[PDB]
Amino acid sequence: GSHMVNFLKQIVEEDLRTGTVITRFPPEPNGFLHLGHAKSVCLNFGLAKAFGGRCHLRFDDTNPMKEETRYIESIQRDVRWLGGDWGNHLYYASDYFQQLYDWAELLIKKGLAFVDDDSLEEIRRKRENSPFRERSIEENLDLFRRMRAGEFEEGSRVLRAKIDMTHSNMNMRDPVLYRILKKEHPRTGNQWVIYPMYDYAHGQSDSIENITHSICLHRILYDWFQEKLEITRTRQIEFARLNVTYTVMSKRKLLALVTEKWVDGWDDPRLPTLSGLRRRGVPPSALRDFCDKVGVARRESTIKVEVLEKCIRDALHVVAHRRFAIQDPIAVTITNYGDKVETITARELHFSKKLYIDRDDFMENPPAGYRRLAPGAEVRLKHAYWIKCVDVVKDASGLVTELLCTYDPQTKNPDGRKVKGAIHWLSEKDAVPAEIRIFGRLFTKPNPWRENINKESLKVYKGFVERSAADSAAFPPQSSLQFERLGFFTPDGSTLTLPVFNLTVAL
Repeated sequence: GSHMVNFLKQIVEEDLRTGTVITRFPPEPNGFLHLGHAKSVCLNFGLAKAFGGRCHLRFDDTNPMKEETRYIESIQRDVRWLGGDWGNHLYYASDYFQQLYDWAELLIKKGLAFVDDDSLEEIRRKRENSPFRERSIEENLDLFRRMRAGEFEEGSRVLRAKIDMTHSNMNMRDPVLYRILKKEHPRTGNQWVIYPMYDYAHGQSDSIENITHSICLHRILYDWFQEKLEITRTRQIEFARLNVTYTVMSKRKLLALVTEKWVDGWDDPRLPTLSGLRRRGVPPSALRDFCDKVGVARRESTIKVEVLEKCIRDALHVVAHRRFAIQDPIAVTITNYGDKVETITARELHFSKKLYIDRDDFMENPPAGYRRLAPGAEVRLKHAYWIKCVDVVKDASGLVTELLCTYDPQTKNPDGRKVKGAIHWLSEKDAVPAEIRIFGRLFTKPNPWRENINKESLKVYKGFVERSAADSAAFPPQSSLQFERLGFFTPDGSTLTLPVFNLTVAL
């Protein structure tokens, strides 16, 4: 004793007294969200919900971003999909452009900011002092003012906080506050020609917004700005970026993967974007569950994809619908059945003279001790009878193209006895042409855009699907099918002709 249990309640009281809570999810509107953002989303929305508070949805559009509105839509989509609830209200860092500017003037007035004439080269080198650090307040302030006025040109001058070049912040060696960029803003138009850098704008945005718990790496700087400003303080909580084996999430590597056509679009199922995961057929709950099983941690680790796959598989398993599919068809004729077409309940499922099995389930010269079909051998057809293969017919190339099989009335079982293996199958009467896409891990090794990329990450088959599986009203573009003894599949869609299905996950 002297402790705990569902003393979630007590610590709820410590935070409650040590302060309603207000978090923010603040993506930049310059790119589709990925799995990492899911971790952030669960944390921020999660935390506000737990305390009956509010989580602001903020776009960090602190400089001109090309297709800002596209990303605003996409982000709202993905956050709703994940299950986050912001207000009815959208927040924008660009809304703070003036206040930010005013506060920057305050820094120069306190002798805590100066204008550096040295280049981006000279700066990324000398990080010792700028040659301009000891500029007077009057001169600094005037120079900044003219920077805003648009008198000097891109990169010629820059405004920097005046901290310690020595002190290993590490990013506390005179961080850049304002860069001069002569380009128009989606939202601010032509009103600004200098813009604030992420570090300068981030905590001040938090402050303006009365964010109580900011969840995001170093917060000496964040605290520094708030301290010296001296404005509403906001508690900065920092955790470790998400890392998953066989997976990359770097802006650069991802952009390469798309642009270089390694994958097909940002919503490709092999990609760890929320769009791609949604299209792969992963359900949002699997993701929420995954982000819970990853856990908080200040120290940087790496979760094995098997944890992800288990989350999505466990989720799919609860809500999938059993349906039959053949990816690499091979024909079976039942030699002792004749015509007539018997119904089976196991959804409409028939049994007839003409079936299909999957090629991987037959073998002409089987290893010793081999479940599954082979000449002379017998298998159980799931939800049906046992077939024995006697005779095979091959094409001109010697390729097996039809199996001749007797069956045996005595369905789900053994009358003898016997048994062995069971396989999936499809009656011709029930089959409809389909494109079955089998997706692998994007990469081949756990710790790689470093092209050690799975060249076999996508194999496409022209096969068959049980007719109700292509119902489209019954199974719309991200519903859950379990194609028996084949995997968890969703019908393909898009997250902005043959029926197409994606392998969402094995087993």
